[PDB]
Amino acid sequence: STGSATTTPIDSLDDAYITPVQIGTPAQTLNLDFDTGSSDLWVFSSETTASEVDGQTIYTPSKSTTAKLLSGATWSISYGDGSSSSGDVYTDTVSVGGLTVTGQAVESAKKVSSSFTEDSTIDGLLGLAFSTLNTVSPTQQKTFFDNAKASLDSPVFTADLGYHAPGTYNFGFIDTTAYTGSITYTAVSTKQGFWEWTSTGYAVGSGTFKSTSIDGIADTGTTLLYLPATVVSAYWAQVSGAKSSSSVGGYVFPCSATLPSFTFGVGSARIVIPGDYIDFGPISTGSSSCFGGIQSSAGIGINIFGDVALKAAFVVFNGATTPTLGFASK
Repeated sequence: STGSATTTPIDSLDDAYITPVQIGTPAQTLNLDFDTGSSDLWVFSSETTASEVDGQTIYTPSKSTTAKLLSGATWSISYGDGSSSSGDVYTDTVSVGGLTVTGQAVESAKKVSSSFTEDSTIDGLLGLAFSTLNTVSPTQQKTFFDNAKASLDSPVFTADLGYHAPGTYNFGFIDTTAYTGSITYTAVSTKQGFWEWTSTGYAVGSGTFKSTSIDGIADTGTTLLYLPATVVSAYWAQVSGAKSSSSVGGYVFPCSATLPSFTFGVGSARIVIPGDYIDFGPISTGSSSCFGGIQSSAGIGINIFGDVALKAAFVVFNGATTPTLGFASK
């Protein structure tokens, strides 16, 4: 089997992407944030504290003839940005782009943190990291991909995120029309539960390539590109007037600037992030200070190849017995 679904930016900055997901019988369609950096599929629901729902579409298990309470199971998750959610668990039928999993754990939120409430466009998350990170207790549950894998034509999914435009998540096949040149594959460590890999280096603008190993995670649920302070300083040094602002919480730059591109290495291959992808707009409405899309990972504890990086590529998440990651230009 295969599936194919369009993923759409939630706003004009590409802060996140939502993908429609059918849950239950009859189908309830919710728009979920596909997140290769976590491993829980959770949704706003009829069980979510009423004051914490503000415009989201909710899953109502009592209206699904295939929903079953997973007795005794609870979940609770905290994300890198400080947000969190928790609740109980149902199993139900879940379909993405025509690909159906029966008996998928659907984690129903009883509580969500303010950032989730305040974002009316995201109805929940669909985790695509390794199932070892799943938070369901006392019996850990499998991701949608893990459950689908054996049925797929090939045990892969692909992320093709758009810049200020829709893109695609495919399951079970590689669309050879969706990228240019060849896909370069690189090793993955699953030791931390992430799609963790090592970039071979970087360049800033038309500058020379610096060969250096950068361990990090391919994370569709993180907006920006977080890299070591040395790398980030070298990038922003090429933008007149750019500076790191402790009050804003990262590098900012004059909105009048033209940003240089940033290249990262995948083996001997190179992925080029155009400068415009690194512009996240005014820090506050009407400001002429703009927020940068490349930020320091110092104090995160890990480098993160988030959407800024991934949207410059066609990315293969290869879930074979030994997983690997592939990147192509597009």
